[PDB]
Amino acid sequence: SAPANAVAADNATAIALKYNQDATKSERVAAARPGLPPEEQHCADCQFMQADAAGATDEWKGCQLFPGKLINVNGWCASWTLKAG
Ligand code: SF4
Repeated sequence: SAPANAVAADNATAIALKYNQDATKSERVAAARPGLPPEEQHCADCQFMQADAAGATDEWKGCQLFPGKLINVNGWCASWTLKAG
């Protein structure tokens, strides 16, 4: 079951960010962002990802651009940025 504080596909911010719970279904390939091949981009290795957010699970983390909510560790958004930190 997905947390109640999970980002909905129909969420304004989600639509603006072009975020999708399942990265294999995102347009990450067409976006082609620097860092690594799109085929390998997902929330899991994103700079903005935070296993800080409360209620975070193994499949669900917090996201700096999504305060108060949780994203799918296997999701993706047009804002992806290779994790260094
Ligand atoms: S910015 Fe990163 S962690 Fe947040 S939703 Fe987009 S890809 Fe996932």
